[PDB]
Parts: sequence; C-alpha cells; structure tokens
Amino acid sequence: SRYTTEFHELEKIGSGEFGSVFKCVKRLDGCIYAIKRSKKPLAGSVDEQNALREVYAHAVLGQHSHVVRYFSAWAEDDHMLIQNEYCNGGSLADAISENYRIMSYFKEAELKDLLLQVGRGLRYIHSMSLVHMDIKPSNIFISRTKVMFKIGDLGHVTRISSPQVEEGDSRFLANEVLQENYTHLPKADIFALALTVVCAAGAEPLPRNGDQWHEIRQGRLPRIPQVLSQEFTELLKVMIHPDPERRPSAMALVKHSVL
Ligand SMILES: C=CCn1c(=O)c2cnc(Nc3ccc(N4CCN(C)CC4)cc3)nc2n1-c1cccc(C(C)(C)O)n1
Repeated sequence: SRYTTEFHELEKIGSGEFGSVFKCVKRLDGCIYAIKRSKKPLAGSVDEQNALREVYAHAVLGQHSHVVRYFSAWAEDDHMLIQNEYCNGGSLADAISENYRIMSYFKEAELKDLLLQVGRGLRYIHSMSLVHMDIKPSNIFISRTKVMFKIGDLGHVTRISSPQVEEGDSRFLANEVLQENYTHLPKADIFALALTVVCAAGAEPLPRNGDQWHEIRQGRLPRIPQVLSQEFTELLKVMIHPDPERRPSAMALVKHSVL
C-alpha cells in the first residue's frame, strides 16, 4: 500500500459519502498534506465524472497561489486517492462557523481581501479556458502563516468550449445555468463568488429554493447585518445581476479600485 507506506495519518479532517480526508505527513519529505480516499464510482455515474475531472483539473491548473495545489493521485485496493496541499485554516465554511461560535465576523477589509484573492484564482482558472462550477464557502480553503484563500474541490470543473455541467449547490447557482444555458459559465462562478462573500459577511443561510431564492436571482442582494461601504455593496450586487453579460468577468472583477 502506497498510502500506508508513504504517509502517516495525523488527523481525520473530512468525511462524506465519497469517503474521508486525512491530514498526513509524507515520510519521505516530512511535509503535511491533505489526502482524500474515495470508493470506486459506479459505472456511468455522476460521481465517476466528478472524481475523474478533479485530477484533470488539477493537471491543467497545476501550481497557483489561489488554487489548492495537487501533488499526486493514484488508486489501489479499489479506492481512489488524491494528495493535495494541506491548508491549515480549513475552509471558509469552517472559518464562518468559528465566527459564529465566538460571535465574531469578517470586517469589510477582510471581505475585500477574500473577494480579491478568490477573484484572482477565478481569473486564472478562466484564463485556462476552465470554469469551477461549485464555488461556495466549503470549497474555499485557507492557509495561515497572513492569510491565503485557495480555490479547491475541482470535481465540477469543466471546459467553456465543451461544457459538461453537473448541477452544483442550488444555494449558489445562477438562474441561467438552471435553465440549461451554458453559454456564459464563467459568469456563473462570479455569481457564486458574490454569494460566497455575502455568506462570509454575515448573511442569513442562503435559500435552496422558494421565493427568497428567486428574489436573489432577480438581482436582489441578501441582507447583510453589518455596515459595508456603498461601493463594495454595489459590486456584490452587479456580480449577481440577472443578465450574465452585465456581471464582471474575473479579470474585470480584480481590477476594481475598491478592492
Ligand atoms: C484533498 C481533499 C480536498 N481537500 C483539499 O484539497 C484540502 C486542503 N486543505 C484542507 N485543510 C483542512 C480541512 C479541514 C480542516 N478541519 C475541518 C473541521 N475540523 C473541526 C477541524 C479540521 C482543517 C484543514 N482540506 C482539504 N480538503 C478537504 C478536507 C475535508 C473535506 C474536503 C471535501 C472533499 C469535502 O471538500 N476536502
């Protein structure tokens, strides 16, 4: 077993239907990695393409400061394994939970930094003719040393020129994707990112469906309890515009003075 021989498990850091994720030391270099171990996907199943595309996405994207770095992927004993960098801050979902626990919140300066950093990650992914298609807090990872946000969980990644859309989290999904219009997919990542930042800013849990879900897709920004500058508010708002073409690209996004 490569997993057993090459790596020492330190802590279970994730669990789900796929399998489990462990914080591990690689014995050879002594460094810490996040290693996901998943069962074999069933024949002709969505979980199949998902796990397959994760590795391809990592392969194309390779090393970038705002994308979770891939180190290797292999299979043995009827499981798939992928070895990625370990982000010691967990995900943005974990960070938001910690804020809830201590009743703290991300200030505007921190929200701008989150938006700019993940924005730079998207700009890179989009420049390689790919889209992420599952941006949300739980897929944004955090490295502290101060803080670096890195786009992770690349299982929904697809090409803009031959789009294969697996329906993502309904809470973050732009209306035109639901309508099976895949002609503006990078703008779907932009929509999702805005709502990710809105979650980080202290908004109530986003709706999965219903009237509140539609209000957002009509371009109405969810309520944010803390005071934010008008220019920052207006940027988040145009990022969720009903017309994808009115949403800024990632390139246009990161070139906002406000950030
Ligand atoms: C290789 C698997 C995907 N993945 C990464 O690429 C990755 C990179 N860094 C980390 N760091 C990480 C994650 C979680 C936590 N904590 C979570 C909450 N606990 C209370 C304490 C530990 C502390 C540090 N975690 C990472 N991954 C990870 C870890 C858990 C769950 C998931 C899924 C696949 C659900 O997205 N992914």
